[PDB]
Amino acid sequence: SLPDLKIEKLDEGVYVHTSFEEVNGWGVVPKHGLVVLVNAEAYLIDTPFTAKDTEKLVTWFVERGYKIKGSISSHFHSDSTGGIEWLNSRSIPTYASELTNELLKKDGKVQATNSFSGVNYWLVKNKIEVFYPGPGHTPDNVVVWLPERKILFGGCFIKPYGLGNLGDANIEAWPKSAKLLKSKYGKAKLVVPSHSEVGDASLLKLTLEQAVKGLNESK
Ligand SMILES: O=C(O)[C@H]1CS[C@@H]2CS[C@@H](CS)N12
Ligand SMILES: O=C(O)[C@H]1CS[C@@H]2CS[C@@H](CS)N12
Ligand SMILES: [Zn+2]
Ligand SMILES: [Zn+2]
Repeated sequence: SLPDLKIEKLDEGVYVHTSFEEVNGWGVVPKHGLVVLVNAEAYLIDTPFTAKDTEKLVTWFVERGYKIKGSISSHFHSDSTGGIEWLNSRSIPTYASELTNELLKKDGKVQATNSFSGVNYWLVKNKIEVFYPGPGHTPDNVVVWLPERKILFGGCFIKPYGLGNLGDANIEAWPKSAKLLKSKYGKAKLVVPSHSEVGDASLLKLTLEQAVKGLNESK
């Protein structure tokens, strides 16, 4: 059977949640997201694959005295949005970019209740920032920046050992978007990818290199 949901401290007021799903043609896929604590309030950065793991994640932090103020999804794939329907049914505010919500809608999936558009957005002013580097892994991928800890959640945009599933990717744009990502957050202390281990700012370098190499290889 599949591994249980994992919750691990990464830094002060910052936890990594890891959930697991069997995906056809991929085998068992790990997915990392974060839980960010601001005072006594918690923010989900990406939901687990399932409502079950989302519920478990929420209860773990609620049982420890944290109010769940919201979740934000970094792109539309279920690995980031799987728990939105369950969160909505609990009246926990869900966030996604306008484009992410359009893509959820187009696929007949439940949308987040709050949307944002533009290159930058503060989910929490001075604490949790959202940034759109451009198309890459998907047209809508965004990253999440924690300035106080210098932690960058790169999600499925960060792909140091190969680009992974290209079904919705924009291979033409990814090098440019990754370049933009590298400049803005080159000083990242920690970078958290969706499907591999936490690294440092070099993960931005490797992603850029992998993207460049993928576009060339496609020609
Ligand atoms: O709101 C929507 O876009 C569609 C897709 S998923 C969401 C909940 S059930 C369905 C209307 S019956 N509905
Ligand atoms: O993120 C990706 O590129 C691939 C690698 S593991 C998982 C299988 S399909 C896609 C959903 S985010 N994803
Ligand atoms: Zn994805
Ligand atoms: Zn992914």
